Amino acid sequence: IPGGWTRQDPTEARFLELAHFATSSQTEGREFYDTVVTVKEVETQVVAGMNYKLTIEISPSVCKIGEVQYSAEQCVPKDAQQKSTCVAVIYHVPWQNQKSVTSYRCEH
Ligand SMILES: [Cl-]
Repeated sequence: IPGGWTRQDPTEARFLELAHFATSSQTEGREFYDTVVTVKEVETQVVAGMNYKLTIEISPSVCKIGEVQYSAEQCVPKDAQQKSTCVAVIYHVPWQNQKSVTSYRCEH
């Protein structure tokens, strides 16, 4: 098993699922949840578990934080033309059912 990053097909559903998980989770200093517009790039790394590195475009959603629960389906972009590019790293330990956001960094 190599230690490096392996580039994936970014259009896979599981990666969109993970992108929403990471984005829905960024709630500091906002009135609204941000949401995912697009998954541009994906890289995985085998550690004691799996690292997912997602390059995504995000946009503010219609869902107000603390007013509703986040869902991909409900929380569409206010305006999907207003995009920001971020890199999210998710650490997954499948046998403990744990996902954490290692880092979430927006170029903008
Ligand atoms: Cl690394």
